[PDB]
Amino acid sequence: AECSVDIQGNDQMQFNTNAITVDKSCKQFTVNLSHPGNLPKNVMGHNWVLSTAADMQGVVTDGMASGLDKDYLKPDDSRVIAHTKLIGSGEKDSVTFDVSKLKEGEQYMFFCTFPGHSALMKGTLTLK
Ligand SMILES: [Zn+2]
Repeated sequence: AECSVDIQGNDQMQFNTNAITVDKSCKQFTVNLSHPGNLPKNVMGHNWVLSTAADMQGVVTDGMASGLDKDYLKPDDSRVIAHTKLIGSGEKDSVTFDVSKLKEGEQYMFFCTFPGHSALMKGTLTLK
């Protein structure tokens, strides 16, 4: 929609989009995450995490190492540009970040860091 996107994470470990475009005129960009379904956070948790395509693996490995209680994200990880909390079904969370944190010609990825989900739950984010 205008400088924002609503995205869903379901019980089959799927996001309903796999490509996000952010227009350079946006001062800010907002992602609104929801989780349709019935499974709880500890079985099917999903968060929306954004980093460069280069940093994603490091973010995923260290996130797995943080624990459920840490939302499977390394606290104050410098490589995460923006992220929601980890949510279960029926829950909701949003994040607004400044678009100046992204630069032209850099590849970005969004993904879920919940153990085992990033292999299937990821997509690209692009500044146009
Ligand atoms: Zn997930």
